[PDB]
Formats: sequence, C-alpha cells, structure tokens
Amino acid sequence: KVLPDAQTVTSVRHWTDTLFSFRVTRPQTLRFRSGEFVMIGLLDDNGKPIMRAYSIASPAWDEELEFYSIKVPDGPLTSRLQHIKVGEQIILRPKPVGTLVIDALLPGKRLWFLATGTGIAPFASLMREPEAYEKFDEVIMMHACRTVAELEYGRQLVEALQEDPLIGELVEGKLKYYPTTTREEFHHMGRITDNLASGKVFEDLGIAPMNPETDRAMVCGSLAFNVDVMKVLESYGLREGANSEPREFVVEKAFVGEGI
Ligand SMILES: Cc1cc2nc3c(=O)[nH]c(=O)nc-3n(C[C@H](O)[C@H](O)[C@H](O)COP(=O)(O)OP(=O)(O)OC[C@H]3O[C@@H](n4cnc5c(N)ncnc54)[C@H](O)[C@@H]3O)c2cc1C
Ligand SMILES: NC(=O)c1ccc[n+]([C@@H]2O[C@H](COP(=O)([O-])OP(=O)(O)OC[C@H]3O[C@@H](n4cnc5c(N)ncnc54)[C@H](OP(=O)(O)O)[C@@H]3O)[C@@H](O)[C@H]2O)c1
Ligand SMILES: CCCCCCCS[C@@H]1O[C@H](CO)[C@@H](O)[C@H](O)[C@H]1O
Repeated sequence: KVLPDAQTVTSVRHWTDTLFSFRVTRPQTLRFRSGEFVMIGLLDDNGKPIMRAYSIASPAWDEELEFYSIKVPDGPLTSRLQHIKVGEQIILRPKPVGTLVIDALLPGKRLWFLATGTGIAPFASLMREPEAYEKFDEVIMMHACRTVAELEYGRQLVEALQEDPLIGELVEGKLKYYPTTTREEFHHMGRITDNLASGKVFEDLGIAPMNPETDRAMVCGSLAFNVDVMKVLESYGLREGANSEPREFVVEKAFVGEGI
C-alpha cells in the first residue's frame, strides 16, 4: 500500500526545541512561484491524514523542497512531524496557492519582507528567488523574533547567501537583512511595526522612509502582526491587494491562532 502524494524526507535540521527545518523530494508534478504554500501532513493513530498549510521555504528553481516548521507539543501535526527522519515520508498536496507572490506586486525599487517567527519561511524562498532581484532593485528582510536562537535558521540562510563565492556579492548591495529580537539582547532590537513607525529601520539602513512611491512589501506574521503592520504601512500610504492585480502590498497569516 502506497501513500497518495507522498514525498520522501532527504534531511532534517533542528534549530531549537520548537523550530526545525527539513527538505523533501519534489513531486514531479509541482510547478510553483516562490512564496506560495501547500498542504503537508502525517497519519494519526487510526490512519487519518492530518493536513496543514506550509510555506515552501526553498525557491521555485530548487529541485528539492524545504520546509521551516514550528514544533507545538499537543500539536496534532507538528507533535508528530517533529520526529520525521530521513527516509520517512510525508503527504504533500502539490496545489500551490498564496498571496505572497511577486506578481501580486508590480512596482520596482523596493520589496520589503516583514515577518516574525516561522513567518520567515516564505521569504527564505523569495530571498532566493531571482525574480525578486530583477523586478526589484533592493530587498529588505525584516525578521523579528523573541530570542536570538529563533533568528538562526534565517541568519545562517542569509550568511550563506552573502558568503557564497559567486551568488554572494551578487546579492551584494541588493539584499539587506534586518534581524531583531524583542526579548533577548541583540545589537538591533525592537518590533517591526515600531521600528518602521519610529523610523529606526530607516536611519539604521541609511535609507528613505518607506513611501508608497513604487515601494512594496509582503507581510507574514500572526493576525495581530498583520493588521498592526498593514496599518503602519498605509500610515505611509501602501494598499493591500493580492494574486494577479496591481497593488502596494500583500499579507498572509504565518499561522492561525494566537501563537506559542
Ligand atoms: C497560510 C499559512 C501558512 C503557514 N505556514 C507555516 C509554515 O511555514 N511553518 C509552520 O510551522 N507553520 C505554518 N503555518 C501554521 C500551520 O499551518 C500549522 O498550524 C502548524 O503546522 C502547527 O500545526 P499543529 O497541528 O501541530 O498545531 P495547530 O493545531 O495547528 O495549532 C496549535 C497552536 O499552535 C500555534 N501555532 C501553530 N503554528 C504556529 C507557528 N508556525 N508559529 C507560532 N505558533 C504556531 C497556534 O497558537 C495554534 O493555535 C501556516 C499557516 C497558514 C494559515
Ligand atoms: N507576562 C507573561 O506571564 C506572559 C507574556 C507573554 C506570553 N505569555 C505566555 O506566552 C503566550 C504567547 O506569547 P509569546 O511568547 O508568543 O509572545 P508574542 O507576542 O506572541 O511574540 C511573538 C513575536 O511577535 C511580536 N509581536 C506581537 N504582537 C505584535 C504586533 N502587534 N506588532 C509587531 N510585532 C508583534 C512580539 O514582539 P514583543 O516581544 O515586543 O511582544 C514577538 O517578537 C501567551 O499565551 C502566554 O500564555 C506570558
Ligand atoms: C537568470 C538568472 C540566474 C541566476 C542564478 C540563480 C541560482 S541557480 C543555482 O545555484 C546554485 C549555486 O550554489 C547551484 O548549486 C544550483 O545547481 C543552481 O541551480
């Protein structure tokens, strides 16, 4: 007996006791755009498919798929998914959707990535999307978590990109990674909303206050984070709007609920 739409696991890398990433074989049928998400899952006691929405953390051009996942004890899926091993499989619906796609935007000089927690996942994909560096001139990556260890997955991803011999210094003065913690001490602190309103992120990167003038950003955090951020965006003059139609910015829930 086989598992419908089952992909094999090629690697697992634990980052903290609540965060882990892993890569799987790509369904020979999958065709997507960096930033979209799909459904993945495992089987429970009776053999029931527990499905959950997951951003594809790897760029569209990758032959393998990568996922960055939260680990919730009691979580039906993650309490299970966190134990996945190389060779083991998972279910993966090859139906890619999501509003976090570059097409949903259109302008040019800036493409901001504003995320918190695992909401970095889609940007781990987009930050490695060639289109982001062609249809746009500068990519800002704002990631805010509670502690430094939660920044690790995205910080090592960013370090590798820049330190890479060729692709590095190619994302030279294109990508600007602005990580922040809100609990642990870290050279750059403060929440994304606050640092945008107060303008710190501007006099920090030595740039021009995010104006609705052909700018652009994608938001991915909790619901409270999305509304807060959206408000702050318009506070400058940006307007929502998704998949296939000119707009100022897009958002997506990094998860449903209040978060752990
Ligand atoms: C558009 C979309 C994209 C998503 N992409 C990802 C992804 O990239 N990686 C990922 O781990 N999850 C992602 N999520 C959340 C995911 O779908 C599941 O909720 C997650 O896999 C946990 O499932 P669970 O069954 O173990 O616990 P759940 O029963 O689903 O939730 C239990 C509680 O844990 C909290 N929680 C769940 N997920 C998170 C999280 N990611 N960060 C902080 N708290 C959380 C919430 O409080 C939730 O109510 C996404 C959700 C949506 C709606
Ligand atoms: N004092 C307490 O006893 C206490 C406090 C918090 C949580 N808890 C337990 O922790 C649980 C969940 O809390 P948590 O640890 O996940 O904290 P959290 O508020 O969910 O933190 C997640 C991240 O998102 C940021 N954030 C939250 N709202 C935001 C907004 N509207 N705009 C921009 N950024 C925003 C946070 O910044 P900030 O860090 O600045 O908030 C933090 O970096 C609660 O259910 C509770 O049971 C207890
Ligand atoms: C048309 C724009 C092309 C710009 C290049 C996009 C990344 S391409 C990517 O690069 C990796 C480098 O480590 C290789 O390992 C991998 O096989 C290759 O597909």
